[PDB]
Amino acid sequence: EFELDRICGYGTARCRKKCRSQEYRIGRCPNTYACCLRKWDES
Amino acid sequence: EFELDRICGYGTARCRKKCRSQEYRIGRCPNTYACCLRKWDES
Repeated sequence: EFELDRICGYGTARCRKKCRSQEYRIGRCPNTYACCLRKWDES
Repeated sequence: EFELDRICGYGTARCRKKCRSQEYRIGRCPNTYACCLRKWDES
């Protein structure tokens, strides 16, 4: 089983239900989810 | 751009670089990643 997850933010960010503690929200994905961009600090 | 992510743990868990704070590690995915199972508490 896989999941096809969208990479949002013009290929920089990931669509999530909820952003991780070391990510910033930078918008919404069309499916509803948050678009989440890593801080350098996340890794 | 998408990413095809593996659902591990016999369809219960997700492969991640690092498990989220309200997930438990329940193994490794073949690509190297942690297999991460949600607590009821994650959601």
